[PDB]
Amino acid sequence: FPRVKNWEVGSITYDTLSAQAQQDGPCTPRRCLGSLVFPRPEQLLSQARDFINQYYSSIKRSGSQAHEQRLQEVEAEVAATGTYQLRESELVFGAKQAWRNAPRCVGRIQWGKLQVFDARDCRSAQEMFTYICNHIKYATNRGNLRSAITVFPQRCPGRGDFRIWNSQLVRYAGYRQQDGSVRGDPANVEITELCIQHGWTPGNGRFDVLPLLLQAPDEPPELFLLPPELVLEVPLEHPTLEWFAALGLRWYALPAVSNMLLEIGGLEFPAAPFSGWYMSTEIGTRNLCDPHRYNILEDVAVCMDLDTRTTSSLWKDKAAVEINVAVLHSYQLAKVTIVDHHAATASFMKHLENEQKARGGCPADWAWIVPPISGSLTPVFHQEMVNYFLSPAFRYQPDPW
Amino acid sequence: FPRVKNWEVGSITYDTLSAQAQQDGPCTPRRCLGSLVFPRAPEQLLSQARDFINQYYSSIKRSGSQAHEQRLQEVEAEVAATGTYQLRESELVFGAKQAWRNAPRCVGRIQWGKLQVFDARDCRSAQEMFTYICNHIKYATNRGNLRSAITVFPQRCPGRGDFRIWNSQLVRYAGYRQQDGSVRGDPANVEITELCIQHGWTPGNGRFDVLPLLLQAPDEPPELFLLPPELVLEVPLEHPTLEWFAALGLRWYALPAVSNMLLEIGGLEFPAAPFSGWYMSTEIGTRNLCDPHRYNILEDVAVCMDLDTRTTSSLWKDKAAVEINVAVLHSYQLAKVTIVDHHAATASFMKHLENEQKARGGCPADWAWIVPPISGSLTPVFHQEMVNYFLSPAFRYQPDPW
Ligand code: HEM
Ligand code: HEM
Ligand SMILES: CN(C)CCc1cc(F)c(F)c(CCc2cc(C(F)F)cc(N)n2)c1
Ligand SMILES: CN(C)CCc1cc(F)c(F)c(CCc2cc(C(F)F)cc(N)n2)c1
Ligand SMILES: C[C@H](O)[C@H](O)[C@H]1CNc2nc(N)[nH]c(=O)c2N1
Ligand SMILES: C[C@H](O)[C@H](O)[C@H]1CNc2nc(N)[nH]c(=O)c2N1
Ligand SMILES: [Cl-]
Ligand SMILES: [Cl-]
Ligand SMILES: [Gd]
Ligand SMILES: [Gd]
Ligand SMILES: [Zn+2]
Repeated sequence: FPRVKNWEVGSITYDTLSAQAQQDGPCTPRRCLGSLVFPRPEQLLSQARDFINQYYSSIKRSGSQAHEQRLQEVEAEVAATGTYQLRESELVFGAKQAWRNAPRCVGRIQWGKLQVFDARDCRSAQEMFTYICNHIKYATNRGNLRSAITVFPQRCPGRGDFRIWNSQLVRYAGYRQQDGSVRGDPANVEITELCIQHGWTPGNGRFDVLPLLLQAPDEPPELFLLPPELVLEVPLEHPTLEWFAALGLRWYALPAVSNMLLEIGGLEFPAAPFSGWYMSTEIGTRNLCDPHRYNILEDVAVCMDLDTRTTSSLWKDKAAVEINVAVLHSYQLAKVTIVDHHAATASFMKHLENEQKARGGCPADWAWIVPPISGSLTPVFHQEMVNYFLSPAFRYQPDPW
Repeated sequence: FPRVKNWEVGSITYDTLSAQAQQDGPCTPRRCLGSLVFPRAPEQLLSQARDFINQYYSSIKRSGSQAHEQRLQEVEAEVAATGTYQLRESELVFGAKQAWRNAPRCVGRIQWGKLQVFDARDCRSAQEMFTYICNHIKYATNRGNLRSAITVFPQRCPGRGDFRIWNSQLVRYAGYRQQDGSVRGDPANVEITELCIQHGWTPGNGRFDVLPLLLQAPDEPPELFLLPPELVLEVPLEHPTLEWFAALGLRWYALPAVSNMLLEIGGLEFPAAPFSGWYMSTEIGTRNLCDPHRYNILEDVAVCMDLDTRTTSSLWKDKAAVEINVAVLHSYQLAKVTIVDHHAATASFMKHLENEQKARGGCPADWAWIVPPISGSLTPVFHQEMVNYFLSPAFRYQPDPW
């Protein structure tokens, strides 16, 4: 069992949970591939059986009547239909465990509080749209954000897939110009061109909220314009730098991942959007300052009158900290839930300790738990971590085109 | 072959060199252990040696030649006769450079070919060892214009114990367990400090007392040697616009000189081969001064800066850390001691990656050690996927000799 050391304190633990690793990952004794983002018939019963045993142990009901019982109906359901339906409580328990198991999520101290909307009787793109709209309004909650997930019908053979084509529920547009370069978000250029292709009237701005492309099975996608009063956004200002507001920067309140695939007990939900609240460095450091994203770092440094002529003035570092300061200040002033990377990582250290006593370990992806600014200033930096795959899980999935 | 993306540009390469990785690391398809700091007969000596000679003869564009097969047969005959073999001098220079080139956690490897190799394989005693080390320090420091170098002491061999430098670096500050429970000085060096005192060193009581050297000749107890103060170049730390910073009394030393790692060349082992370069400012500014278990100055700096330390969301920690790094850079530049910042360092490592892809079809890199400890995604290496694996020649960790 792997020895895991914390270098700030000197404490040691052993990850015994690592034994249960289902889907083998990308690494071999010959080379480590841990830094790679994407690492390149009736077996349905194996995963269903084990998931059901998970559920009943977690309610202290292993080896007792209702557990014995439930094992048989899944047997008979697959015997008859080739698949099975999840009990409500199980679907809820499975959604929370997928989150709990996500190795790259630093927010997992919250995994126990998740609102699960059952949209398994969904039947059309227009139905999806109102399901998604209930979620958003519920999650957003006038800025007192509440974690939530909506689970659309599980995939079945011979029939089309429910899919959301946008990577998130809120995405800004990305437009090319008379010179190739991009106005707006360069991460969403591809999806912006799909939305225009399917009938959307493109705006002229740098923060145009894209419309949703929702895919009912075996039909094409359909464009859905989001109600603007339902997309809560935060104009960005700085507490002491009065010109920052004039830069016109904005970001949205609800981070809502709408392209990942929920797998519970061998069942696959290709449309299962989940949402929580942002950590400030996601917006301030990655979204606004990545060179391939909004790339605002030099513009803010000019306004701060910084010496951009030498890298050793650390002008980049100074401008980045102030951009994060403005994000936190803005979200707080607008009363929108947000968490800074110091509070977030301290909470994750507490999650690690809980998980050690509860399950004997915790799958964690060091490169993604450590924040993208001030890494060694947070406690997770000095914490050794073990990465592996447990089920149920959120999985990446191909684009439906 | 593993495919490797640069997420900032869209670049894609394939690490074909990883397939030749001989020795194994800690990961499996079950679980990744990349974040662990310490992830760890004549026939097998023969095959390592054979592979190294092949490497050397490739480098001098003489692969397969007369001299190449001569040297292969020579080494096997010497392994048969003596159980070991001896490197020629040029083979030792080439192997020391490759060992730096192959070090996956080193961001300064653009410089790998510019390495001064001192051959001390004739060294006889701890006293001679000390003389060689002082000459190494003098040459590398070079009055603040630092030069990369390595001194190679005699190889491990059966029948005799190893040369060992007990100190983890040639320049270290003492750490004295205090009155209450605190450490005065560098807490990372409590153990080695205690070892020096128990070997007859008279301690000081400052925060920046330079430690003596404990030097081990074969089958000898370690022997204490003091470094002449004028050999150890140091830099008082000041801040360009925070004049109270000078009153903190902080200093750091010019020469980073790792002295406790094992150099492996073609199966041969050099347990004592100290090497030195120059610092990147975040090792001093972020790790050495701001780590909670090191000098831990962050809160004191932020309080002096009049930051609000009662709430995390004011980003006082980030603000104070940026200014500590400014101070380190400004102080080394003022003092005319070589130093590189994490933006320039990570950008020349990107060129290294590119040179290495052309030269060898990839480059072993340990992402979590390459990405700087502050302002990570502001540097280009953050957005570069990397493949970590073990190539030989190599610097390896080894157990402490006590
Ligand atoms: C409640 C507060 C939450 C915070 C502060 C938070 C924060 C983060 C951050 C910073 C990442 C880094 C991934 C990246 O940069 O791409 C991440 C990943 C992830 N989170 Fe959370 N998250 C929260 C809630 C949730 C919820 C409710 C779920 C699911 C029910 C979830 C599931 C995931 C998954 C699957 C990933 C990996 C996705 C990827 O890396 O592409 N998180 N989270
Ligand atoms: C010339 C300037 C150099 C710079 C700027 C530099 C930079 C760095 C940095 C920042 C690290 C990681 C530090 C840490 O442990 O936190 C590192 C590690 C390392 N460097 Fe370099 N280095 C330089 C020269 C050299 C030389 C000359 C050698 C050997 C010939 C070398 C071999 C290594 C090795 C083996 C490691 C890994 C040690 C470990 O595991 O911590 N470096 N370097
Ligand atoms: C890596 N970044 C820079 C690119 C954009 C990006 C790519 C992803 F794959 C991705 F999942 C995300 C959101 C992660 C996330 C998810 C959640 C949850 F509640 F929904 C909350 C939160 N705070 N963050 C963002
Ligand atoms: C948390 N850190 C401090 C770990 C301690 C530590 C362990 C090591 F093995 C190690 F080599 C170092 C220095 C790396 C280094 C080496 C060199 C070279 F010229 F010698 C130059 C440079 N700039 N840096 C530090
Ligand atoms: C636990 C974690 O892997 C450990 O603290 C590592 C992370 N990355 C690092 N990177 C460098 N350059 N030096 C270090 O000491 C570390 N420490
Ligand atoms: C190459 C590297 O692994 C990759 O760019 C990762 C590193 N860690 C990350 N961590 C988060 N949270 N988001 C990211 O996009 C990345 N990028
Ligand atoms: Cl985002
Ligand atoms: Cl150091
Ligand atoms: Gd001005
Ligand atoms: Gd001043
Ligand atoms: Zn790995």
